[PDB]
Amino acid sequence: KNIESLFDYSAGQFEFIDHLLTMGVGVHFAALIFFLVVSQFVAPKYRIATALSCIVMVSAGLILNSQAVMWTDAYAYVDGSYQLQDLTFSNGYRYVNWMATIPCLLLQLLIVLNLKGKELFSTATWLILAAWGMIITGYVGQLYEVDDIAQLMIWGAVSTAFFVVMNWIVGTKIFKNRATMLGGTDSTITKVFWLMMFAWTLYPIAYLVPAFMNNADGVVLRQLLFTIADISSKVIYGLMITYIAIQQSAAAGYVPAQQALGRI
Ligand SMILES: *C/C=C(C)/C=C/C=C(C)/C=C/C1=C(C)CCCC1(C)C
Ligand SMILES: CCCCCCCCCCCCCCCC
Ligand SMILES: CCCCCCCCCCCCCC
Ligand SMILES: CCCCCCCCC
Ligand SMILES: CCCCCCCCC
Ligand SMILES: CCCCCC
Ligand SMILES: CCCCCC
Repeated sequence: KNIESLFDYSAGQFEFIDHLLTMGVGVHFAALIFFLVVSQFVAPKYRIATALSCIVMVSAGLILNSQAVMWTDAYAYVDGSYQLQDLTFSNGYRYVNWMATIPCLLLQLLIVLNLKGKELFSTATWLILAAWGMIITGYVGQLYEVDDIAQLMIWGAVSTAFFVVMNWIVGTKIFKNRATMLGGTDSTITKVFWLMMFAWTLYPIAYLVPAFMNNADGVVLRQLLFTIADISSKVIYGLMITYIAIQQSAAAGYVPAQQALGRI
């Protein structure tokens, strides 16, 4: 079970969560349109980094819309508060989105990093492997967020071990391949790494909400952190990857990338 199913919610708490999720759908699909449009101004060897953002926007947007539908269908406003009608709302569908979107977010980083060939394939394999372990162990720990907080923290500790290893591999490859990047994007890519580390750390914090704020307000706070983390890790992060791909495109002489930057 999950802590969401434990509480009734005031109209203010319930509708705030609903608007957070609905706004998340709108923001992800709004970025989707932008990424599709701007991808033509990216050189062919970087265009797959922009395509990966489109895939992330589609899958993140569809699953956020599924959760807003489940949120509305699970509770009804009875006797002055929103009460659970159906055992249907699960944050586990976020975990399947994460397993879908995390590899795409990692791959588009490696591409603008100018990883190629054997090093690109092998690095992607280990990063996806480390992400798989982080998601599966975290998903099992999330099963005990109501019944046994101790198991939530023990599985979260193992999941964090995968998280630290994944970031070490990413930081290692950035430090090693920064110099190959054009147009000053070698400076930009490590700030993207800092944003990635800040944004991805918001997820384990929301994961631990049942352990330090197990009430209706903690449920609101958790969806708030997820909303901030999604927009940061997918939309803002994707905009920076796209800027890097366009900047390196223009630096290599790709003409339509140069007009796009001339407008700003
Ligand atoms: C768009 C969604 C993204 C980038 C999700 C990222 C998720 C994580 C970095 C998850 C991290 C976790 C741990 C490090 C420990 C506790 C369990 C997890 C799975 C929440
Ligand atoms: C040419 C670069 C392609 C990069 C794609 C790498 C895919 C490697 C797949 C590794 C298998 C990991 C299985 C974990 C998923 C459950
Ligand atoms: C690129 C170098 C980044 C180094 C960051 C080190 C942060 C260490 C984390 C300590 C725990 C913080 C938990 C919020
Ligand atoms: C937990 C953050 C790991 C950062 C790795 C940096 C490695 C650079 C050589
Ligand atoms: C309640 C509005 C949430 C918007 C979060 C945006 C985060 C950007 C860093
Ligand atoms: C840059 C080579 C294409 C990447 C395929 C995932
Ligand atoms: C070069 C791929 C990194 C290996 C991680 C174990």
